[PDB]
Amino acid sequence: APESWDWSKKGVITKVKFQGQCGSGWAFSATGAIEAAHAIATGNLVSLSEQELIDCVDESEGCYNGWHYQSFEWVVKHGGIASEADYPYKARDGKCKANEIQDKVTIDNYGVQILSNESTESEAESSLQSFVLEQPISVSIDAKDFHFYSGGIYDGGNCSSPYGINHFVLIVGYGSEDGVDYWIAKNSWGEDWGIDGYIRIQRNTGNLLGVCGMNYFASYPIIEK
Ligand SMILES: *[C@@H]1O[C@H](CO)[C@@H](O[C@@H]2O[C@H](CO)[C@@H](O)[C@H](O)[C@H]2NC(C)=O)[C@H](O[C@@H]2O[C@@H](C)[C@@H](O)[C@@H](O)[C@@H]2O)[C@H]1NC(C)=O
Repeated sequence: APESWDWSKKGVITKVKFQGQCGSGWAFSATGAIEAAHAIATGNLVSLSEQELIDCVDESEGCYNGWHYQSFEWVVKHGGIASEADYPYKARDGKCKANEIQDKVTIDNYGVQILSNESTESEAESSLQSFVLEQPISVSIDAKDFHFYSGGIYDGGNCSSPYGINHFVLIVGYGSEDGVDYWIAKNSWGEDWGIDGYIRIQRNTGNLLGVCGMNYFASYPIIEK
């Protein structure tokens, strides 16, 4: 395995998007992962629709909150996801128009990993790095400090147990700086936020659940080449 890896430099990651005043991080983390997995498997990178997920994933709650795995499940069940162009983002709840969509990007399946008190940090870090090398993954996280972030490696700051799940980000890679390891995470708050729209999250901090609970629930779309 590489000492560092960044899918955002491999031509499989779309530009950083802006979710606005809508708690749809779950949807952006999901489209971001599908966009990457699709590009990695087919060689074609195309921006996908967060709005379709917001309006159609009945198990989630649109702009209030939702889930990455429920989005992937919905995509498998409905033959694919619409493009950003064909199903524009409205930043608010809307009527599901999936039946009116012609072109769709499909996924073969999806994976999920929910940590239990039986796992160790080493195993958590190992499995996650393993998934990331195959394709970007979505993770739930407590983004309480995100509006304070401007750059550098975020170490968890004000996060503490219990970690709330109020946001999702896309882990596209990892690296290390001066002996400090970190994940490269794509956010959906515009390119002006953080490091060109991304945030470096410290890893191997010692807590099984990771920084702000990011190790807790990973989920990703699966697509064969
Ligand atoms: C943890 O919470 C602290 C209190 O809310 C954060 O500090 C506050 O950050 C604000 C935005 O940067 C700033 O306007 C406040 O003055 C400051 N509060 C105090 C009393 O310092 C803290 O943010 C980090 O630390 C502060 C001091 C600044 O350097 C921020 O830029 C840092 O992000 C939070 N910890 C984090 C976000 O890691």
